[PDB]
Amino acid sequence: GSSGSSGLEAPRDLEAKEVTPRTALLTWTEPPVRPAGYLLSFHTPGGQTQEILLPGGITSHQLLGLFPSTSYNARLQAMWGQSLLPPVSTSFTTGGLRISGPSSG
Repeated sequence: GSSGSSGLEAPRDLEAKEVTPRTALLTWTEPPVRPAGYLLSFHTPGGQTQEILLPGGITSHQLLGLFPSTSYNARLQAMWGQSLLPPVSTSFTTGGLRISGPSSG
């Protein structure tokens, strides 16, 4: 039979949280079968791409080296026995370098 799920599952509920012009946190729901590893790749709309080898065993990753008001496209792909389940691509925009009162009292 054609390539299907075969019981295996993929990550879901992947949404951008705590989005800032300095960093961006991405949370996702890990499957019932912890994958061998995680391959997060975030590229810019018009620039280059950067791959990151995750430790394999988390729900959210803290990205660094972002741009102010720059859209990014992250992807969550887990390594499975001679298989690469379909990852999830999500778009998120960062805020703007604008600080009014950093020292809250």
